Amino acid sequence: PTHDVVGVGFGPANLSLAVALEESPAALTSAFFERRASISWHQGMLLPAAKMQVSFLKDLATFRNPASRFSFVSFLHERGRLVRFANNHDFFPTRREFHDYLEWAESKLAHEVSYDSEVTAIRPGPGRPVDSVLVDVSTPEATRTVEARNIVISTGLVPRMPAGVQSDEFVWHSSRFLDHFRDRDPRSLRRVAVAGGGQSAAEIVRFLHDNRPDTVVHAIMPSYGYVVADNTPFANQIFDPAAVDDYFDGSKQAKDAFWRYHRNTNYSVVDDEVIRDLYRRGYDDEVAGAPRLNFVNLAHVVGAKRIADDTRVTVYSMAREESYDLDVDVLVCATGYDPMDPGDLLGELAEHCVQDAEGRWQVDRDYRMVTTPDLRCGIYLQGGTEHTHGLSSSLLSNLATRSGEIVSSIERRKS
Amino acid sequence: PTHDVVGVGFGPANLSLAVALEESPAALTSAFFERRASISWHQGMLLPAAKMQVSFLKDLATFRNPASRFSFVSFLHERGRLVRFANNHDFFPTRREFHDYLEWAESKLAHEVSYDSEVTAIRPGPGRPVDSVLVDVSTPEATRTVEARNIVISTGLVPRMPAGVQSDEFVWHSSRFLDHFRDRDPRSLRRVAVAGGGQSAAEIVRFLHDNRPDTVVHAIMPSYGYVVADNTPFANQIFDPAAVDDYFDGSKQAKDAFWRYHRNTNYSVVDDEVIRDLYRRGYDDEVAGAPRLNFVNLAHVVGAKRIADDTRVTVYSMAREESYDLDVDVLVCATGYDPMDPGDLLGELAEHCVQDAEGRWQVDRDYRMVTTPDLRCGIYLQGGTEHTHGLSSSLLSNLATRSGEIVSSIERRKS
Amino acid sequence: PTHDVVGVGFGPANLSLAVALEESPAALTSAFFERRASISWHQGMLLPAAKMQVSFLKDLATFRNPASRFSFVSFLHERGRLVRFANNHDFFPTRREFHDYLEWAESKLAHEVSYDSEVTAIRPGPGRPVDSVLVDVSTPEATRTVEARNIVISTGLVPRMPAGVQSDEFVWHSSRFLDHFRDRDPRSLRRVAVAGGGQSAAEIVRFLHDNRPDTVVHAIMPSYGYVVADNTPFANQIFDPAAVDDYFDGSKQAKDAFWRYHRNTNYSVVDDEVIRDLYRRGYDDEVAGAPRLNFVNLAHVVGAKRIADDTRVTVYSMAREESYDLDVDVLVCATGYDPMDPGDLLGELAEHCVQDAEGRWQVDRDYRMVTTPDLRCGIYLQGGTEHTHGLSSSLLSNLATRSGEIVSSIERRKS
Amino acid sequence: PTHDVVGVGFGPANLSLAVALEESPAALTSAFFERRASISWHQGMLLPAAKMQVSFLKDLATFRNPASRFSFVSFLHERGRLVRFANNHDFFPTRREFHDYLEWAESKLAHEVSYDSEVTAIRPGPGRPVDSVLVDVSTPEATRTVEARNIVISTGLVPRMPAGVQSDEFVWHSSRFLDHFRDRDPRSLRRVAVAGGGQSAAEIVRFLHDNRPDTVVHAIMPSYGYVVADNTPFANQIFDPAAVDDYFDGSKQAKDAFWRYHRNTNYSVVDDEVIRDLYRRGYDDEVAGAPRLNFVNLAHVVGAKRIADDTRVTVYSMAREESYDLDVDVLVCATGYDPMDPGDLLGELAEHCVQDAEGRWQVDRDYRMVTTPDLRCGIYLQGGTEHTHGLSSSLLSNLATRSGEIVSSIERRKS
Ligand SMILES: Cc1cc2nc3c(=O)[nH]c(=O)nc-3n(C[C@H](O)[C@H](O)[C@H](O)COP(=O)(O)OP(=O)(O)OC[C@H]3O[C@@H](n4cnc5c(N)ncnc54)[C@H](O)[C@@H]3O)c2cc1C
Ligand SMILES: Cc1cc2nc3c(=O)[nH]c(=O)nc-3n(C[C@H](O)[C@H](O)[C@H](O)COP(=O)(O)OP(=O)(O)OC[C@H]3O[C@@H](n4cnc5c(N)ncnc54)[C@H](O)[C@@H]3O)c2cc1C
Ligand SMILES: Cc1cc2nc3c(=O)[nH]c(=O)nc-3n(C[C@H](O)[C@H](O)[C@H](O)COP(=O)(O)OP(=O)(O)OC[C@H]3O[C@@H](n4cnc5c(N)ncnc54)[C@H](O)[C@@H]3O)c2cc1C
Ligand SMILES: Cc1cc2nc3c(=O)[nH]c(=O)nc-3n(C[C@H](O)[C@H](O)[C@H](O)COP(=O)(O)OP(=O)(O)OC[C@H]3O[C@@H](n4cnc5c(N)ncnc54)[C@H](O)[C@@H]3O)c2cc1C
Ligand SMILES: NC(=O)c1ccc[n+]([C@@H]2O[C@H](COP(=O)([O-])OP(=O)(O)OC[C@H]3O[C@@H](n4cnc5c(N)ncnc54)[C@H](OP(=O)(O)O)[C@@H]3O)[C@@H](O)[C@H]2O)c1
Ligand SMILES: NC(=O)c1ccc[n+]([C@@H]2O[C@H](COP(=O)([O-])OP(=O)(O)OC[C@H]3O[C@@H](n4cnc5c(N)ncnc54)[C@H](OP(=O)(O)O)[C@@H]3O)[C@@H](O)[C@H]2O)c1
Ligand SMILES: NC(=O)c1ccc[n+]([C@@H]2O[C@H](COP(=O)([O-])OP(=O)(O)OC[C@H]3O[C@@H](n4cnc5c(N)ncnc54)[C@H](OP(=O)(O)O)[C@@H]3O)[C@@H](O)[C@H]2O)c1
Ligand SMILES: NCCC[C@H](N)C(=O)O
Ligand SMILES: NCCC[C@H](N)C(=O)O
Ligand SMILES: NCCC[C@H](N)C(=O)O
Ligand SMILES: [K+]
Ligand SMILES: [K+]
Ligand SMILES: [K+]
Ligand SMILES: [K+]
Ligand SMILES: [K+]
Repeated sequence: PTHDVVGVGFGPANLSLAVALEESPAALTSAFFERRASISWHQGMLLPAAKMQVSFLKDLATFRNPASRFSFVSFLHERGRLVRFANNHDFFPTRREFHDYLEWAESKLAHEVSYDSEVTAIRPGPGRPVDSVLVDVSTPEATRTVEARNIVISTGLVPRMPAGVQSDEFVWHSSRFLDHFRDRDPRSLRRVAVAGGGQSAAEIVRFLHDNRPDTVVHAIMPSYGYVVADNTPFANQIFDPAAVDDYFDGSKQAKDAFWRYHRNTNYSVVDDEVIRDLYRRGYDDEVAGAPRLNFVNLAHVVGAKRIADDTRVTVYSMAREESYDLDVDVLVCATGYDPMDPGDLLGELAEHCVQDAEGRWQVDRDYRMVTTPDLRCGIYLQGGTEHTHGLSSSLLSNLATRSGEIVSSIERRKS
Repeated sequence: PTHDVVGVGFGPANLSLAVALEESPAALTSAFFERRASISWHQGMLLPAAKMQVSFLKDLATFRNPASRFSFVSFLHERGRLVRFANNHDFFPTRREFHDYLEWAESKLAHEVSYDSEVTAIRPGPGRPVDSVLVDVSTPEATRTVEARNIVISTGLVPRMPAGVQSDEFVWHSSRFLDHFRDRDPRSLRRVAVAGGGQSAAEIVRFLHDNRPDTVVHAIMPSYGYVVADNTPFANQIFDPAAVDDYFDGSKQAKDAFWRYHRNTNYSVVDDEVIRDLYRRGYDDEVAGAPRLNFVNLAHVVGAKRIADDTRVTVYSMAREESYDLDVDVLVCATGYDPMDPGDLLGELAEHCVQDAEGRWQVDRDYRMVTTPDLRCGIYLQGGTEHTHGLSSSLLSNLATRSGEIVSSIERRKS
Repeated sequence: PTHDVVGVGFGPANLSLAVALEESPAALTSAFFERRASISWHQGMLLPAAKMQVSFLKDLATFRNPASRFSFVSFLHERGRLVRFANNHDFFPTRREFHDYLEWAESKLAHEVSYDSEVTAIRPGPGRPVDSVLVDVSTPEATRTVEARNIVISTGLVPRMPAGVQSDEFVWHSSRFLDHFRDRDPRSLRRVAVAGGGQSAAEIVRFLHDNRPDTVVHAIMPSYGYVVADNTPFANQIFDPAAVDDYFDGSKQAKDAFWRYHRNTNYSVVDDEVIRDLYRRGYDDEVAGAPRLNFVNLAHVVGAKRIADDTRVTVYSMAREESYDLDVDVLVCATGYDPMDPGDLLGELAEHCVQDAEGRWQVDRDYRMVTTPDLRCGIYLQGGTEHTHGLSSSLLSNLATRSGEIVSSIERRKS
Repeated sequence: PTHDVVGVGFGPANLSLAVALEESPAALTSAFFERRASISWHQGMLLPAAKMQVSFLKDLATFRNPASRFSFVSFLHERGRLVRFANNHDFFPTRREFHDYLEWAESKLAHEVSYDSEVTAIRPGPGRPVDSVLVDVSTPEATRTVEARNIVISTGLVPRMPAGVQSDEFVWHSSRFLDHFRDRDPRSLRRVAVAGGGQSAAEIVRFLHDNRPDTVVHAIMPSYGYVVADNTPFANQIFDPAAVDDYFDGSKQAKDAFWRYHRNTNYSVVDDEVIRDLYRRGYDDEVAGAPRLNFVNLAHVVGAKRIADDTRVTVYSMAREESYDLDVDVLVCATGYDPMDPGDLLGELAEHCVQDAEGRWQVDRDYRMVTTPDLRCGIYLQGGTEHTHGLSSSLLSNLATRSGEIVSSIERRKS
């Protein structure tokens, strides 16, 4: 039984693909594989106050189909919270509510997702040229292999730690903050260091300050202070569907300009409200004569070691150009993520995937990896296209349009 | 040919009724009659800057049907402005754009509206009890009569002038501001008085200030300054669909409380941004040494007379408790509207319509006038239900839910 | 030793009087008497998040003297927080910081305030006509009497409870919220009812929600939802120094208009941010499936009784027009305050004080009570002048100007 | 008659110096020379809507002296606009009001400034080592020379045009926008090109759009859209007085970090409100079917030439990577400014001034140029210190503190 398309990973990207497949008139067969037990959308960072960084109109389908049964508005309506939400006049739902949206959409979905199923490899199907791929799926019980004419790889970002620092029972990446935090005695985290100047670092510091009144926090970051995230309307147009074409069709020189001028829309920046909330907290503590938030600016974390009952963090100060040690209970590294890379999974298919001058995968406008003739099945990327398609590639900004374009591409090449 | 339902008037209310009819599985026959040549939604007040006072989610259908082809989101999508609109992150469209939305929806509607068709009267059909009404329609060419089992009256508000003051060549109600203003030669309106402290008055004064740099404006209002319109989320719940039930089922005492505490959500109040903009304008003029906006507070316009080349406005000052004269070119009365009243159109049928203690029409929860057993046909009101259904009755707030309720009521009764 | 002026009470009002006295070139002798041990500015309501409802520019002196050593800006500067405060770009300090400002100003003040000194009575001095008053002061040790030519009464508002409800171990007025709350055991206040729809009620509910995750709160209020406080710039002009003259010189008709149109600036209304924060809290709880905030609208608390371990609150529902019982641990009445009334402390002198038609004290523009020729000494009111001077009379809005006018009046009479 | 200090230029910087001199107890003699007829603070850009980019608390003196007679608050008070301003609740005055503030402060100043006086050169005084400088001043009538022990150079920024584009009758730098614009027949500027993505470009485009309804505007800028200016509170701390020490004492590596992370606080960025206003304007025009604003993004102006009645602008597109011609009536270059450089004026004295590795002037913490022992007189820079003192050097952010430090330095060295 050969599938038209197999989806690796079931995050918002492949979920929107599933929605696009269902809404398409095209009769396409599909299977989706998620390693986790259920949809799990950055749950390590599902902090109490956390807000979406994208408007509710940017959901699973709305920009492609303005009357989708899978829209956020449909969700609110079924949950009897549309009127309430509307009264709030805020475009940004909580991360918690959006997670419920994802689960709700997955349930409404006709197709049944295969959970606890880790794709361990993708191998060429029989033939030359290769017209199908073999997908190795490892469940808790057995292992199996499915065959598909197309694959869509959407396995998400991979946590990035600072150069000389390894995850530990006392050094956590921000992606696994709540995982470790919940398991911990309250009075076993009175001193916490958080490295980074982005949204994650800011949200964790805010949470720590608000969670206990005694916790002392050291926010270590290279900038002189948090930099604001730009989502003013003109700059925000880089997230437009049409901006994908501008980026894709533009010269390397234009592509560079996107990053040079608009990196501050997405990376190493913090939402206005979070910055201001942190600043008020610091101010009020000063008034009260009880400072707890220590902003260690113009600085990098360069090492961490466990010494008795302390986590010894080595901090490099750019101002003085020297290192020193900071003793805390826990070091949280909110130091970001590296992009999705299909290379690992593609194993030997990769040989046939054409690279560019930089060493990156060549991808067509329709998100399909460029291959030699020796390979003829479709390999589509949702994620890992920051160099070809631009800043929206790993975001929720353009799920609706990308998923639709991929389905169309698949229908057209089967067509 | 007897219609299930005839609609009198084609504003947003009956338009949403038409949409509800089309979306309903029920096979109901209908006809709609609008006097004007086309949809005309307060065009006299379609000022350059004017913004909706209602969220875009409160459109023709969305609260009833979250995936309607007639939703504002569908409209934006079709116009290729959805992405642009989203980037703006504002829930409130311009009045200009909403007008286009109405026209767009009317065009998409399968049914064909009858324009240039004034309903002059509604008369009882043959038989006793009366099972149908006869609707007299006057076109430019002929006159005709149509028969219906139900009618829905949605003829809108009626302009209310100050007591001693009549519309004239130099005394305009705000509802006809642009009608008169465009027909004037600029420079013949160097001195304008605007009476009122509500959104209309504020918008007109702002427009006048911005339109020409030399115009002198007298803003005459009873309050000490503009009062802000409350749309904070808890108070804004009075506009909820469910609030209709709370108001309807509540005692007169409760009904009174709605008005006592929340009149400032809708009447005699001004949007925050408009107030702030007016204040900045006045402040900068002061800095420049060229004041043009004169706020005449704690005051009422009590008369107007034409004397040579001057419109003489008589102003009563509450502070000094005395009247005085103000000479201007034009007096604009932004003094509000009276509610829709179905009594004139009803004529003979009114005898079978039951009134309450206060002499107002009794209306059922489903917007159907209460009648004696002599009348079996349905008379539904969209508008004129402020005393039975509450503050949303004449607003865009609840079009989707009311229209659906009426269609359901008609379907239910159809035997 | 006869003083030019004695001040009864040492809150912000008399504090600004002290400042005006020190800054005045006039050589006036004074004494101030405060019952409490130190300045105590609504400490029972000094909640963690609480923010001033007045701009920092409205401090002890700034509107009168733009370069006062007692300005809030001077305070910030001495506390090394001016730059930090400026970076925040918020006109509204915390109540906590403002309290600190008051104490700071009191210290910087040359004059020494007499604390733990309750003024028990004011009696006429010797002679006829009366040229001085005798002020009876009760300290913890002894009692004494001082003599003064003028007296300024600024004893503050008096807590108002609902009719038929008395303060008790389990029924608290909002003014004494923190007093009682700090003194209970956190696990003993799992169910709290808060009566009222104003700033106090809102702030207490917010605090309760944020303080513990399990507390269940019933917010009982007559309106359908919190009403927003108006401080938009035109309406806000009722707090202007000049507005005092408009109100004072205006007819009763005009005075009524101030209250009719602008009560929503000050009474029974809540700050925008607090309303929105409460609404987000309620929304997120619903998403989480753990509702804790119960808004009991269109309702009054009419009785409270202790029954075993429950405080049984009798609630009247306007909608149903019937009472019912609500069992909680504690009832907090955030039901407001009655104005300052000099009558009680005046005793014998009150006969020579002239009343108006409505039975309230007549007061001159300079805040001096109108007396018969029998009294020649000056009795000045800071507070209790809402009927003569308007809504700013009991607020921080106009401390600088009023205090200056009183000092001037005293200097002028002496002369 | 040898002066303690001579000030070259009379902008806000030297004005704050004059204020610091007057407020200082030190008896220092001074003279100030301004080439313009009066204070002239970027008048070519005094557009109708233009707002200050700095809080009113950052004025001539307030951060140094919180009760200065020259504070903005003192100014508002004198102008009888303090209460009005406070009601507005906006920290940012208009540029127009701030200009009045500067004139007001100059008038209040005891010292009298010499206008129409261009400093053409600074020469060494007699003796070795040099203990004084000779300042050559050229008035309209005569020329003269004054002698001083110290000199403060504050001659402001110098306009920077795009490479290969010269100012002309139809090519204007933004700094001279209103100069040219007022001298032009309104019907002669139908087509305008504005080059740049910063505050100036944005302000000019908004002005053009608002000034005439038919003007077509081409906004040519290298970014994909306007980038927002960061003034959120943590990043804004780079403008703090204390931040000057952090920057000054910090290593080159730290200095670089300031620019790398926080250049978006000051250069090539636009105020939030201006961006959103522009976006609304563009949106409404699209709704109306009359687009007038053309955003030419990812592009540079590389040439301009007059050809008949067309100003021919050559535009380089980074995307397509090709230059094309754009025909307009006028080209406005809002392409920024180069820093103040004392080199030109110093002439012979530069021989005793020390340069750093990069060839820039070495400056001490107290704004005094580093010299050899051959020169003993003080040369102070207000401006041109972006490399030693940081981003605030050419801004209004730190006038009060810098001016005070310079006066102190001078007093200390005369001692
Ligand atoms: C806290 C936070 C941090 C973020 N960091 C960044 C950032 O640094 N840069 C940026 O541009 N955006 C970032 N985002 C955006 C983030 O990428 C999206 O929001 C979203 O999850 C992307 O959707 P996705 O479906 O592509 O990937 P994901 O949601 O991450 O989903 C991938 C799914 O695939 C599964 N999976 C992986 N491998 C396999 C396998 N072999 N077999 C089966 N299943 C597999 C995973 O378990 C996961 O469920 C962040 C958002 C959050 C909230
Ligand atoms: C400037 C302005 C002022 C407003 N004033 C108020 C106010 O004071 N209070 C309030 O609560 N809301 C007010 N509104 C809201 C307003 O009611 C709605 O926005 C909207 O018009 C209501 O929809 P409707 O369809 O019920 O009435 P409508 O939009 O008014 O239209 C009714 C239609 O029926 C037609 N008609 C009338 N008589 C006949 C007839 N005999 N035969 C055939 N056709 C007929 C009319 O031509 C009209 O097109 C105002 C809105 C604006 C923009
Ligand atoms: C929580 C809260 C609630 C408020 N409620 C209202 C309201 O309902 N309406 C309104 O308009 N404004 C209200 N305000 C404003 C309030 O009145 C002021 O902010 C402020 O306290 C006014 O100044 P006073 O100096 O007039 O103050 P009062 O501060 O309250 O201070 C008077 C002082 O006199 C002392 N005193 C009293 N009697 C004697 C005596 N016999 N002998 C010696 N000392 C005595 C008292 O101990 C007190 O310290 C409220 C503010 C807050 C923070
Ligand atoms: C529209 C605009 C653009 C701006 N551009 C920038 C920018 O690009 N980067 C940035 O960081 N900040 C910029 N600013 C800030 C601007 O520098 C300050 O607000 C302010 O003018 C600086 O104060 P100043 O007195 O140091 O210089 P100026 O205000 O410019 O004053 C210098 C004075 O010296 C006079 N002068 C010059 N030479 C002589 C001479 N030989 N003899 C006598 N007098 C002389 C000048 O005519 C002038 O009056 C800008 C502000 C505005 C409003
Ligand atoms: N509520 C939400 O939806 C939510 C929550 C979190 C994140 N996100 C999104 O996810 C994306 C990533 O955000 P992120 O905050 O997780 O990561 P991020 O934006 O990449 O930021 C990483 C930060 O760590 C810094 N850093 C790197 N190495 C360091 C070291 N050795 N010591 C100290 N600091 C170091 C980086 O500095 P440099 O700039 O010098 O590299 C940067 O400030 C963003 O687009 C964000 O908006 C969304
Ligand atoms: N952080 C601060 O600076 C701060 C904090 C608190 C207060 N304040 C100020 O102090 C002033 C007073 O505010 P306030 O909140 O304390 O009082 P209000 O006087 O403003 O509050 C009274 C409220 O309780 C209601 N109420 C009265 N009797 C009731 C009953 N039997 N049952 C249920 N509800 C009842 C009132 O309803 P009705 O309107 O129908 O009578 C009203 O909603 C305001 O100016 C306020 O801004 C400032
Ligand atoms: N209301 C006010 O007080 C006010 C008004 C205006 C300005 N200011 C202040 O003055 C400072 C400077 O503002 P500014 O806008 O005058 O200058 P600016 O910030 O230096 O901006 C100059 C802009 O022109 C661009 N550019 C340079 N060459 C170009 C070319 N050949 N073609 C097209 N674009 C070109 C620059 O691009 P690149 O990014 O690639 O360099 C940059 O976007 C700011 O700090 C600002 O806030 C204040
Ligand atoms: N970090 C996510 C930013 C999302 C982007 N501003 C958007 O609106 O699409
Ligand atoms: N005057 C219009 C009021 C609209 C109302 N706040 C609503 O959101 O429905
Ligand atoms: N471009 C001027 C920036 C001013 C800066 N935000 C400050 O507060 O000093
Ligand atoms: K139908
Ligand atoms: K004195
Ligand atoms: K003292
Ligand atoms: K003292
Ligand atoms: K001096």
